[PDB]
Amino acid sequence: RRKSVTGEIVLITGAGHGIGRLTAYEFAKLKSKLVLWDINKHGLEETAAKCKGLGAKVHTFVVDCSNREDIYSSAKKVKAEIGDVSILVNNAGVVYTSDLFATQDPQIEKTFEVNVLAHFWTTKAFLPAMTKNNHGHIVTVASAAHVSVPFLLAYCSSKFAAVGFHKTLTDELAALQITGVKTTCLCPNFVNTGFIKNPSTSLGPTLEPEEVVNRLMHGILTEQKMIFIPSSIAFLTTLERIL
Amino acid sequence: RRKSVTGEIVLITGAGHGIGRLTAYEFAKLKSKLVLWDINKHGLEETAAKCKGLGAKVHTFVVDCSNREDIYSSAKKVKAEIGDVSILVNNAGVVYTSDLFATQDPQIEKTFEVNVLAHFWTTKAFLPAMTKNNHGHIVTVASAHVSVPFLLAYCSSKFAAVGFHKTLTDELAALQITGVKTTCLCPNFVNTGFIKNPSTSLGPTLEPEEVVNRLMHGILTEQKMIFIPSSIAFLTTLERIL
Ligand SMILES: C[C@]12CC[C@@H](O)C[C@@H]1CC[C@@H]1[C@@H]2CC[C@]2(C)C(=O)CC[C@@H]12
Ligand SMILES: C[C@]12CC[C@@H](O)C[C@@H]1CC[C@@H]1[C@@H]2CC[C@]2(C)C(=O)CC[C@@H]12
Ligand SMILES: [Cl-]
Ligand SMILES: [Cl-]
Ligand SMILES: [Cl-]
Ligand SMILES: [Cl-]
Ligand SMILES: [Cl-]
Ligand SMILES: [Cl-]
Repeated sequence: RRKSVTGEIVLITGAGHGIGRLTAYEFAKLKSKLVLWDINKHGLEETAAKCKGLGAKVHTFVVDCSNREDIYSSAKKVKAEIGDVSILVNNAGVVYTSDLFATQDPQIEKTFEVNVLAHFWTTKAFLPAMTKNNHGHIVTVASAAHVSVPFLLAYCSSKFAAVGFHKTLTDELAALQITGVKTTCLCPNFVNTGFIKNPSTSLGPTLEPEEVVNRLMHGILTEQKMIFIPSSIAFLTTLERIL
Repeated sequence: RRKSVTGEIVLITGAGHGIGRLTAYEFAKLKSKLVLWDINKHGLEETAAKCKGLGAKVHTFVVDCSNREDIYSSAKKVKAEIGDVSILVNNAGVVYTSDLFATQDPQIEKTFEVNVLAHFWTTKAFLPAMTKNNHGHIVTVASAHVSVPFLLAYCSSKFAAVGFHKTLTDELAALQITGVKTTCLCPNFVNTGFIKNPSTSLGPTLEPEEVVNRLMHGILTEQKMIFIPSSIAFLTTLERIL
Protein backbone atom coordinates (compact mmCIF):
# COMPACT_ATOMS: atom_id res chain seq x y z
CA ARG A 1 0.00 0.00 0.00
CA ARG A 2 2.33 2.70 1.35
CA LYS A 3 5.80 3.47 -0.02
CA SER A 4 8.90 3.84 2.12
CA VAL A 5 10.35 7.37 2.28
CA THR A 6 13.24 6.40 4.56
CA GLY A 7 16.36 8.43 3.78
CA GLU A 8 14.58 10.43 1.05
CA ILE A 9 15.32 14.15 1.07
CA VAL A 10 11.98 15.80 1.80
CA LEU A 11 11.73 19.59 1.56
CA ILE A 12 8.74 21.31 3.17
CA THR A 13 8.00 25.02 2.76
CA GLY A 14 6.06 26.79 5.48
CA ALA A 15 7.33 24.17 7.99
CA GLY A 16 7.38 26.55 10.97
CA HIS A 17 3.65 26.43 11.66
CA GLY A 18 0.35 24.71 10.95
CA ILE A 19 0.01 21.88 8.42
CA GLY A 20 3.59 22.29 7.28
CA ARG A 21 4.81 21.77 10.84
CA LEU A 22 2.59 18.70 11.38
CA THR A 23 3.64 17.31 7.98
CA ALA A 24 7.29 17.61 8.97
CA TYR A 25 6.52 15.57 12.13
CA GLU A 26 4.99 12.81 10.02
CA PHE A 27 7.98 12.62 7.66
CA ALA A 28 10.27 12.68 10.73
CA LYS A 29 8.49 9.59 12.09
CA LEU A 30 9.14 7.92 8.71
CA LYS A 31 12.92 8.64 8.94
CA SER A 32 13.12 10.88 5.89
CA LYS A 33 15.96 13.43 5.71
CA LEU A 34 14.22 16.76 6.27
CA VAL A 35 14.84 20.15 4.78
CA LEU A 36 12.54 22.69 6.40
CA TRP A 37 11.93 26.19 5.06
CA ASP A 38 9.97 28.97 6.77
CA ILE A 39 10.02 32.77 6.93
CA ASN A 40 9.83 32.61 10.77
CA LYS A 41 13.05 31.52 12.45
CA HIS A 42 11.50 30.74 15.84
CA GLY A 43 8.68 28.53 14.46
CA LEU A 44 11.18 26.85 12.18
CA GLU A 45 13.53 26.01 15.02
CA GLU A 46 10.68 24.57 17.17
CA THR A 47 9.57 22.34 14.32
CA ALA A 48 13.14 21.18 13.70
CA ALA A 49 13.88 20.36 17.34
CA LYS A 50 10.77 18.16 17.61
CA CYS A 51 11.59 16.47 14.30
CA LYS A 52 15.02 15.60 15.70
CA GLY A 53 13.29 14.18 18.78
CA LEU A 54 11.16 12.09 16.41
CA GLY A 55 14.42 10.60 15.06
CA ALA A 56 15.04 12.51 11.81
CA LYS A 57 18.06 14.28 10.34
CA VAL A 58 16.91 17.86 9.82
CA HIS A 59 18.27 20.99 8.16
CA THR A 60 16.59 24.42 8.27
CA PHE A 61 16.67 27.53 6.10
CA VAL A 62 14.92 30.80 6.75
CA VAL A 63 13.32 31.54 3.38
CA ASP A 64 10.76 34.12 2.28
CA CYS A 65 8.84 32.23 -0.39
CA SER A 66 7.44 35.52 -1.77
CA ASN A 67 11.04 36.14 -2.97
CA ARG A 68 12.12 34.16 -6.03
CA GLU A 69 15.81 35.00 -5.57
CA ASP A 70 15.69 33.77 -1.91
CA ILE A 71 14.14 30.49 -3.08
CA TYR A 72 16.87 29.93 -5.69
CA SER A 73 19.80 30.91 -3.45
CA SER A 74 18.47 28.57 -0.75
CA ALA A 75 17.89 25.77 -3.28
CA LYS A 76 21.53 26.17 -4.36
CA LYS A 77 22.62 25.68 -0.72
CA VAL A 78 20.39 22.58 -0.35
CA LYS A 79 21.89 20.96 -3.45
CA ALA A 80 25.49 21.72 -2.36
CA GLU A 81 25.15 20.93 1.34
CA ILE A 82 22.48 18.24 1.55
CA GLY A 83 21.73 16.70 -1.84
CA ASP A 84 18.92 16.34 -4.36
CA VAL A 85 15.38 16.84 -3.04
CA SER A 86 13.20 13.81 -3.86
CA ILE A 87 9.92 14.95 -2.26
CA LEU A 88 8.97 18.62 -2.56
CA VAL A 89 6.07 19.78 -0.42
CA ASN A 90 4.86 23.20 -1.58
CA ASN A 91 2.98 24.32 1.50
CA ALA A 92 3.96 27.92 2.32
CA GLY A 93 1.00 30.33 2.32
CA VAL A 94 0.52 34.09 2.50
CA VAL A 95 -0.18 35.59 5.94
CA TYR A 96 -2.37 38.72 5.86
CA THR A 97 -1.72 41.75 7.94
CA SER A 98 -4.12 44.72 7.64
CA ASP A 99 -7.60 44.69 5.98
CA LEU A 100 -7.39 48.36 5.21
CA PHE A 101 -8.28 49.58 1.69
CA ALA A 102 -4.95 51.35 1.11
CA THR A 103 -2.71 48.30 1.74
CA GLN A 104 -4.74 45.50 0.13
CA ASP A 105 -3.22 45.37 -3.35
CA PRO A 106 0.34 44.41 -2.34
CA GLN A 107 -1.13 41.57 -0.26
CA ILE A 108 -3.31 40.42 -3.14
CA GLU A 109 -0.06 40.31 -5.19
CA LYS A 110 1.71 38.45 -2.34
CA THR A 111 -1.12 35.90 -2.21
CA PHE A 112 -0.22 34.86 -5.78
CA GLU A 113 3.54 35.20 -5.17
CA VAL A 114 3.49 32.71 -2.28
CA ASN A 115 0.49 30.45 -2.98
CA VAL A 116 1.20 30.00 -6.71
CA LEU A 117 4.43 31.51 -8.05
CA ALA A 118 6.57 29.96 -5.30
CA HIS A 119 5.52 26.55 -6.64
CA PHE A 120 7.01 27.45 -10.04
CA TRP A 121 10.31 28.48 -8.48
CA THR A 122 10.72 25.41 -6.27
CA THR A 123 9.69 23.09 -9.11
CA LYS A 124 12.21 24.78 -11.42
CA ALA A 125 14.87 24.32 -8.71
CA PHE A 126 14.20 20.67 -7.83
CA LEU A 127 12.38 18.94 -10.71
CA PRO A 128 15.44 18.78 -13.04
CA ALA A 129 17.33 16.37 -10.71
CA MET A 130 14.12 14.38 -10.14
CA THR A 131 13.71 14.03 -13.90
CA LYS A 132 17.36 13.08 -14.38
CA ASN A 133 16.99 10.30 -11.75
CA ASN A 134 13.40 9.52 -12.83
CA HIS A 135 12.52 9.71 -9.16
CA GLY A 136 10.59 12.40 -7.36
CA HIS A 137 7.33 13.56 -5.88
CA ILE A 138 5.87 17.07 -6.08
CA VAL A 139 3.17 17.78 -3.51
CA THR A 140 0.93 20.80 -4.14
CA VAL A 141 -0.67 21.79 -0.82
CA ALA A 142 -3.63 24.00 -1.87
CA SER A 143 -5.58 23.74 1.34
CA ALA A 144 -4.86 25.96 4.30
CA ALA A 145 -6.71 26.49 7.57
CA HIS A 146 -9.97 32.23 8.07
CA VAL A 147 -9.23 35.08 5.71
CA SER A 148 -10.83 38.50 5.89
CA VAL A 149 -13.33 39.57 3.24
CA PRO A 150 -10.92 41.77 1.26
CA PHE A 151 -8.65 38.78 0.67
CA LEU A 152 -11.26 36.08 0.13
CA LEU A 153 -11.29 36.50 -3.66
CA ALA A 154 -7.48 36.43 -3.95
CA TYR A 155 -7.12 33.54 -1.56
CA CYS A 156 -9.72 31.31 -3.20
CA SER A 157 -8.50 32.20 -6.73
CA SER A 158 -4.96 31.28 -5.74
CA LYS A 159 -6.13 27.80 -4.74
CA PHE A 160 -7.86 27.19 -8.07
CA ALA A 161 -4.51 28.34 -9.56
CA ALA A 162 -2.46 25.90 -7.48
CA VAL A 163 -4.77 23.02 -8.39
CA GLY A 164 -4.38 24.03 -12.04
CA PHE A 165 -0.61 24.01 -11.58
CA HIS A 166 -0.83 20.43 -10.25
CA LYS A 167 -3.18 19.21 -13.00
CA THR A 168 -1.11 20.73 -15.80
CA LEU A 169 2.25 19.60 -14.38
CA THR A 170 0.88 16.07 -13.89
CA ASP A 171 -0.05 15.88 -17.56
CA GLU A 172 3.21 17.44 -18.73
CA LEU A 173 5.17 14.76 -16.83
CA ALA A 174 2.95 12.08 -18.41
CA ALA A 175 3.34 13.58 -21.90
CA LEU A 176 7.11 13.58 -21.44
CA GLN A 177 7.08 9.94 -20.14
CA ILE A 178 8.65 11.01 -16.85
CA THR A 179 7.06 8.05 -15.13
CA GLY A 180 9.06 8.18 -11.89
CA VAL A 181 8.05 11.68 -10.78
CA LYS A 182 4.75 11.55 -8.94
CA THR A 183 2.38 14.37 -8.07
CA THR A 184 -0.13 14.78 -5.23
CA CYS A 185 -2.50 17.71 -4.63
CA LEU A 186 -4.32 18.58 -1.41
CA CYS A 187 -7.37 20.38 -2.80
CA PRO A 188 -10.34 22.12 -1.12
CA ASN A 189 -13.72 20.81 -2.22
CA PHE A 190 -14.73 24.35 -3.28
CA VAL A 191 -12.52 23.98 -6.34
CA ASN A 192 -15.11 21.38 -7.50
CA THR A 193 -18.31 22.74 -5.90
CA GLY A 194 -17.97 26.47 -5.52
CA PHE A 195 -19.35 27.99 -2.36
CA ILE A 196 -23.08 28.59 -2.52
CA LYS A 197 -23.70 25.10 -4.00
CA ASN A 198 -21.78 23.56 -1.06
CA PRO A 199 -23.13 24.64 2.35
CA SER A 200 -20.17 22.99 4.06
CA THR A 201 -18.01 25.89 2.78
CA SER A 202 -19.99 28.06 5.26
CA LEU A 203 -21.27 25.58 7.86
CA GLY A 204 -18.73 22.81 8.10
CA PRO A 205 -18.11 20.18 9.20
CA THR A 206 -14.40 20.78 8.79
CA LEU A 207 -11.27 18.84 9.72
CA GLU A 208 -8.80 19.30 12.57
CA PRO A 209 -5.24 20.06 11.40
CA GLU A 210 -4.22 16.51 12.48
CA GLU A 211 -6.93 15.01 10.23
CA VAL A 212 -5.83 17.10 7.24
CA VAL A 213 -2.27 15.86 7.64
CA ASN A 214 -3.33 12.24 8.15
CA ARG A 215 -5.16 12.45 4.81
CA LEU A 216 -2.29 14.28 3.11
CA MET A 217 0.28 11.73 4.25
CA HIS A 218 -1.91 8.78 3.22
CA GLY A 219 -2.28 10.30 -0.23
CA ILE A 220 1.41 11.00 -0.62
CA LEU A 221 2.43 7.53 0.57
CA THR A 222 -0.06 5.77 -1.72
CA GLU A 223 0.80 8.20 -4.54
CA GLN A 224 -2.76 9.52 -5.02
CA LYS A 225 -2.91 12.44 -7.41
CA MET A 226 -5.79 14.26 -5.68
CA ILE A 227 -6.90 14.55 -2.07
CA PHE A 228 -10.11 16.52 -1.52
CA ILE A 229 -10.85 17.97 1.86
CA PRO A 230 -13.43 20.36 3.25
CA SER A 231 -12.02 23.88 3.76
CA SER A 232 -12.54 26.01 6.82
CA ILE A 233 -12.97 29.24 4.81
CA ALA A 234 -16.35 30.03 6.47
CA PHE A 235 -17.60 31.74 3.31
CA LEU A 236 -20.96 33.27 4.28
CA THR A 237 -19.93 34.36 7.79
CA THR A 238 -16.74 35.89 6.33
CA LEU A 239 -18.92 37.88 3.90
CA GLU A 240 -21.68 38.86 6.37
CA ARG A 241 -19.01 40.79 8.32
CA ILE A 242 -19.65 43.51 5.73
CA LEU A 243 -22.99 42.52 4.23
CA ARG B 1 -33.79 35.28 -24.79
CA ARG B 2 -31.24 38.10 -25.30
CA LYS B 3 -30.92 41.40 -23.43
CA SER B 4 -30.38 44.72 -25.13
CA VAL B 5 -27.10 46.49 -24.37
CA THR B 6 -27.99 49.76 -26.09
CA GLY B 7 -26.22 52.70 -24.48
CA GLU B 8 -24.42 50.44 -22.00
CA ILE B 9 -20.83 51.50 -21.34
CA VAL B 10 -18.83 48.42 -22.31
CA LEU B 11 -15.12 48.34 -21.51
CA ILE B 12 -13.01 45.77 -23.33
CA THR B 13 -9.37 45.10 -22.48
CA GLY B 14 -7.06 43.73 -25.20
CA ALA B 15 -9.40 45.41 -27.69
CA GLY B 16 -6.66 46.23 -30.24
CA HIS B 17 -6.44 42.67 -31.61
CA GLY B 18 -7.91 39.19 -31.77
CA ILE B 19 -11.14 38.29 -30.05
CA GLY B 20 -11.15 41.60 -28.13
CA ARG B 21 -11.33 43.48 -31.41
CA LEU B 22 -14.00 41.15 -32.82
CA THR B 23 -15.95 41.49 -29.57
CA ALA B 24 -15.78 45.29 -29.79
CA TYR B 25 -17.34 45.09 -33.28
CA GLU B 26 -20.24 42.99 -32.04
CA PHE B 27 -20.95 45.44 -29.21
CA ALA B 28 -20.71 48.27 -31.77
CA LYS B 29 -23.51 46.74 -33.83
CA LEU B 30 -25.68 46.49 -30.68
CA LYS B 31 -25.20 50.24 -30.05
CA SER B 32 -23.23 50.05 -26.84
CA LYS B 33 -20.98 52.92 -25.85
CA LEU B 34 -17.48 51.45 -26.19
CA VAL B 35 -14.41 52.01 -24.04
CA LEU B 36 -11.44 50.23 -25.58
CA TRP B 37 -8.21 49.46 -23.72
CA ASP B 38 -5.07 48.03 -25.24
CA ILE B 39 -1.31 48.47 -24.97
CA ASN B 40 -1.15 49.22 -28.77
CA LYS B 41 -2.27 52.65 -29.93
CA HIS B 42 -2.64 51.69 -33.63
CA GLY B 43 -4.55 48.41 -33.08
CA LEU B 44 -6.73 50.37 -30.70
CA GLU B 45 -7.36 53.20 -33.23
CA GLU B 46 -8.07 50.63 -35.97
CA THR B 47 -10.66 48.88 -33.81
CA ALA B 48 -12.15 52.26 -32.80
CA ALA B 49 -12.40 53.48 -36.40
CA LYS B 50 -14.42 50.42 -37.42
CA CYS B 51 -16.61 50.64 -34.30
CA LYS B 52 -17.38 54.24 -35.27
CA GLY B 53 -18.08 53.07 -38.83
CA LEU B 54 -20.61 50.61 -37.38
CA GLY B 55 -22.31 53.59 -35.72
CA ALA B 56 -21.14 53.43 -32.09
CA LYS B 57 -19.73 56.01 -29.71
CA VAL B 58 -16.19 54.96 -28.93
CA HIS B 59 -13.40 56.04 -26.59
CA THR B 60 -9.87 54.62 -26.42
CA PHE B 61 -7.12 54.39 -23.83
CA VAL B 62 -3.62 53.00 -24.18
CA VAL B 63 -3.20 50.87 -21.08
CA ASP B 64 -0.66 48.32 -19.91
CA CYS B 65 -2.80 45.75 -18.12
CA SER B 66 0.27 44.37 -16.39
CA ASN B 67 0.48 47.67 -14.46
CA ARG B 68 -1.99 48.14 -11.61
CA GLU B 69 -1.33 51.92 -11.34
CA ASP B 70 -2.00 52.36 -15.10
CA ILE B 71 -5.28 50.47 -14.81
CA TYR B 72 -6.38 52.61 -11.89
CA SER B 73 -5.23 55.86 -13.58
CA SER B 74 -7.11 54.98 -16.74
CA ALA B 75 -10.22 53.89 -14.79
CA LYS B 76 -10.25 57.30 -13.07
CA LYS B 77 -10.29 58.90 -16.54
CA VAL B 78 -13.10 56.63 -17.73
CA LYS B 79 -15.26 57.54 -14.71
CA ALA B 80 -14.60 61.28 -15.15
CA GLU B 81 -14.80 61.55 -18.95
CA ILE B 82 -17.29 58.85 -19.93
CA GLY B 83 -19.18 57.49 -16.90
CA ASP B 84 -19.70 54.23 -15.05
CA VAL B 85 -18.78 51.04 -16.94
CA SER B 86 -21.71 48.58 -16.91
CA ILE B 87 -20.11 45.69 -18.85
CA LEU B 88 -16.46 44.88 -18.15
CA VAL B 89 -14.76 42.44 -20.50
CA ASN B 90 -11.47 41.23 -18.99
CA ASN B 91 -9.80 39.91 -22.13
CA ALA B 92 -6.16 41.16 -22.22
CA GLY B 93 -3.65 38.29 -22.21
CA VAL B 94 0.11 37.98 -21.78
CA VAL B 95 2.29 37.89 -24.93
CA TYR B 96 5.50 35.83 -24.67
CA THR B 97 9.04 36.35 -25.97
CA SER B 98 10.76 33.03 -26.91
CA ASP B 99 13.09 31.92 -24.08
CA LEU B 100 15.77 31.94 -26.75
CA PHE B 101 15.71 35.75 -26.37
CA ALA B 102 14.45 36.43 -22.87
CA THR B 103 14.52 34.95 -19.38
CA GLN B 104 11.56 32.80 -18.36
CA ASP B 105 10.76 33.89 -14.83
CA PRO B 106 9.68 37.47 -15.43
CA GLN B 107 7.29 36.13 -18.11
CA ILE B 108 5.81 33.55 -15.76
CA GLU B 109 5.18 36.48 -13.37
CA LYS B 110 3.74 38.59 -16.19
CA THR B 111 1.41 35.69 -17.06
CA PHE B 112 -0.22 36.04 -13.66
CA GLU B 113 -0.07 39.83 -13.69
CA VAL B 114 -2.02 40.11 -16.93
CA ASN B 115 -4.17 36.97 -17.04
CA VAL B 116 -5.29 37.07 -13.37
CA LEU B 117 -4.22 40.12 -11.34
CA ALA B 118 -5.48 42.60 -13.95
CA HIS B 119 -8.96 41.20 -13.38
CA PHE B 120 -8.66 42.09 -9.69
CA TRP B 121 -7.64 45.65 -10.51
CA THR B 122 -10.39 46.27 -13.12
CA THR B 123 -12.98 44.67 -10.85
CA LYS B 124 -11.88 46.85 -7.91
CA ALA B 125 -12.08 49.91 -10.17
CA PHE B 126 -15.47 49.22 -11.77
CA LEU B 127 -17.49 46.90 -9.54
CA PRO B 128 -18.29 49.44 -6.80
CA ALA B 129 -20.43 51.59 -9.10
CA MET B 130 -22.07 48.47 -10.52
CA THR B 131 -22.96 47.31 -7.00
CA LYS B 132 -24.14 50.78 -5.95
CA ASN B 133 -26.53 50.86 -8.90
CA ASN B 134 -27.27 47.09 -8.76
CA HIS B 135 -26.42 46.94 -12.51
CA GLY B 136 -23.34 45.42 -14.11
CA HIS B 137 -21.76 42.48 -15.89
CA ILE B 138 -18.25 41.16 -15.40
CA VAL B 139 -16.96 38.97 -18.20
CA THR B 140 -13.92 36.79 -17.46
CA VAL B 141 -12.37 35.77 -20.78
CA ALA B 142 -10.18 32.79 -19.86
CA SER B 143 -9.75 31.33 -23.32
CA ALA B 144 -7.09 32.54 -25.75
CA HIS B 145 -0.07 28.04 -28.98
CA VAL B 146 2.40 28.49 -26.14
CA SER B 147 5.90 27.04 -25.97
CA VAL B 148 6.84 24.45 -23.36
CA PRO B 149 8.59 26.93 -21.01
CA PHE B 150 5.35 28.92 -20.62
CA LEU B 151 2.69 26.23 -20.93
CA LEU B 152 2.44 25.54 -17.19
CA ALA B 153 2.07 29.24 -16.36
CA TYR B 154 -0.36 29.85 -19.16
CA CYS B 155 -2.63 26.95 -18.24
CA SER B 156 -2.46 27.59 -14.49
CA SER B 157 -3.46 31.22 -15.13
CA LYS B 158 -6.65 30.08 -16.85
CA PHE B 159 -7.60 27.86 -13.91
CA ALA B 160 -6.96 30.93 -11.73
CA ALA B 161 -9.15 33.20 -13.84
CA VAL B 162 -11.99 30.66 -13.79
CA GLY B 163 -11.56 30.47 -9.98
CA PHE B 164 -11.79 34.27 -9.88
CA HIS B 165 -15.06 34.11 -11.78
CA LYS B 166 -16.52 31.36 -9.62
CA THR B 167 -15.58 33.03 -6.34
CA LEU B 168 -16.75 36.49 -7.45
CA THR B 169 -20.02 34.99 -8.68
CA ASP B 170 -20.67 33.45 -5.30
CA GLU B 171 -19.64 36.56 -3.35
CA LEU B 172 -22.19 38.59 -5.33
CA ALA B 173 -24.87 35.94 -4.77
CA ALA B 174 -24.06 35.72 -1.06
CA LEU B 175 -24.41 39.50 -0.76
CA GLN B 176 -27.70 39.40 -2.72
CA ILE B 177 -26.39 41.69 -5.45
CA THR B 178 -28.87 40.45 -8.05
CA GLY B 179 -28.23 43.00 -10.80
CA VAL B 180 -24.51 42.34 -11.27
CA LYS B 181 -24.02 39.37 -13.57
CA THR B 182 -20.96 37.32 -14.38
CA THR B 183 -19.97 35.36 -17.47
CA CYS B 184 -16.84 33.25 -17.98
CA LEU B 185 -15.40 31.99 -21.27
CA CYS B 186 -13.65 28.87 -20.09
CA PRO B 187 -11.47 26.28 -21.87
CA ASN B 188 -12.74 22.71 -21.53
CA PHE B 189 -9.37 21.68 -20.02
CA VAL B 190 -10.29 23.36 -16.74
CA ASN B 191 -12.93 20.59 -16.35
CA THR B 192 -11.21 17.71 -18.19
CA GLY B 193 -7.53 18.27 -17.93
CA PHE B 194 -5.38 17.48 -20.92
CA ILE B 195 -4.54 13.80 -21.38
CA LYS B 196 -8.14 12.76 -20.47
CA ASN B 197 -9.45 15.02 -23.28
CA PRO B 198 -7.75 14.26 -26.67
CA SER B 199 -9.28 17.42 -28.20
CA THR B 200 -6.72 19.39 -26.14
CA SER B 201 -4.10 17.90 -28.49
CA LEU B 202 -6.09 17.01 -31.60
CA GLY B 203 -9.00 19.43 -31.81
CA PRO B 204 -11.50 20.07 -33.29
CA THR B 205 -11.29 23.72 -32.27
CA LEU B 206 -13.17 26.93 -33.08
CA GLU B 207 -12.38 29.80 -35.40
CA PRO B 208 -12.10 33.22 -33.66
CA GLU B 209 -15.44 34.37 -35.13
CA GLU B 210 -17.09 31.22 -33.63
CA VAL B 211 -15.49 31.92 -30.26
CA VAL B 212 -16.91 35.44 -30.40
CA ASN B 213 -20.37 34.27 -31.49
CA ARG B 214 -20.52 31.96 -28.44
CA LEU B 215 -19.12 34.65 -26.13
CA MET B 216 -21.70 37.23 -27.26
CA HIS B 217 -24.58 34.79 -27.02
CA GLY B 218 -23.54 33.87 -23.46
CA ILE B 219 -23.16 37.49 -22.41
CA LEU B 220 -26.53 38.44 -23.90
CA THR B 221 -28.40 35.51 -22.31
CA GLU B 222 -26.47 36.13 -19.09
CA GLN B 223 -24.97 32.65 -18.97
CA LYS B 224 -22.50 32.15 -16.16
CA MET B 225 -20.24 29.66 -18.00
CA ILE B 226 -19.39 29.19 -21.66
CA PHE B 227 -17.12 26.21 -22.24
CA ILE B 228 -15.10 26.09 -25.45
CA PRO B 229 -12.39 23.81 -26.85
CA SER B 230 -8.92 25.42 -26.63
CA SER B 231 -6.28 25.29 -29.32
CA ILE B 232 -3.08 24.66 -27.32
CA ALA B 233 -2.02 21.43 -29.05
CA PHE B 234 -0.85 20.07 -25.68
CA LEU B 235 0.83 16.78 -26.61
CA THR B 236 2.52 17.95 -29.81
CA THR B 237 3.87 21.04 -28.04
CA LEU B 238 5.44 18.83 -25.36
CA GLU B 239 6.51 15.84 -27.45
CA ARG B 240 8.44 18.29 -29.65
CA ILE B 241 11.14 18.61 -26.96
CA LEU B 242 11.63 14.80 -26.66
C1 LIG C 1 10.42 18.53 -17.24
C2 LIG C 1 11.22 19.67 -17.91
C3 LIG C 1 11.40 19.38 -19.41
C4 LIG C 1 12.23 18.12 -19.68
C5 LIG C 1 13.60 18.18 -19.03
O1 LIG C 1 14.38 19.19 -19.69
C6 LIG C 1 13.49 18.53 -17.54
C7 LIG C 1 12.64 19.78 -17.32
C8 LIG C 1 12.63 20.14 -15.83
C9 LIG C 1 11.86 21.42 -15.58
C10 LIG C 1 10.46 21.38 -16.21
C11 LIG C 1 10.50 21.01 -17.70
C12 LIG C 1 9.11 21.12 -18.38
C13 LIG C 1 8.43 22.47 -18.15
C14 LIG C 1 8.33 22.72 -16.65
C15 LIG C 1 7.39 21.74 -15.98
C16 LIG C 1 7.91 24.10 -16.21
O2 LIG C 1 7.10 24.82 -16.78
C17 LIG C 1 8.61 24.48 -14.90
C18 LIG C 1 9.59 23.33 -14.67
C19 LIG C 1 9.75 22.72 -16.06
C1 LIG D 1 11.24 38.88 -32.66
C2 LIG D 1 11.87 37.79 -31.79
C3 LIG D 1 11.24 36.46 -32.12
C4 LIG D 1 9.75 36.42 -31.81
C5 LIG D 1 9.47 36.67 -30.32
O1 LIG D 1 9.93 35.51 -29.61
C6 LIG D 1 10.15 37.96 -29.87
C7 LIG D 1 11.63 38.03 -30.28
C8 LIG D 1 12.26 39.33 -29.80
C9 LIG D 1 13.77 39.32 -30.03
C10 LIG D 1 14.12 39.00 -31.49
C11 LIG D 1 13.40 37.75 -32.01
C12 LIG D 1 13.84 37.46 -33.46
C13 LIG D 1 15.36 37.29 -33.61
C14 LIG D 1 16.08 38.53 -33.08
C15 LIG D 1 15.83 39.77 -33.95
C16 LIG D 1 17.56 38.43 -32.84
O2 LIG D 1 18.38 37.76 -33.48
C17 LIG D 1 17.96 39.28 -31.64
C18 LIG D 1 16.62 39.73 -31.04
C19 LIG D 1 15.63 38.73 -31.64
CL1 LIG E 1 6.95 30.39 5.19
CL1 LIG F 1 6.76 32.72 2.94
CL1 LIG G 1 -14.34 23.35 0.67
CL1 LIG H 1 -7.02 36.45 -28.74
CL1 LIG I 1 15.50 31.54 -17.68
CL1 LIG J 1 -9.78 22.64 -23.94
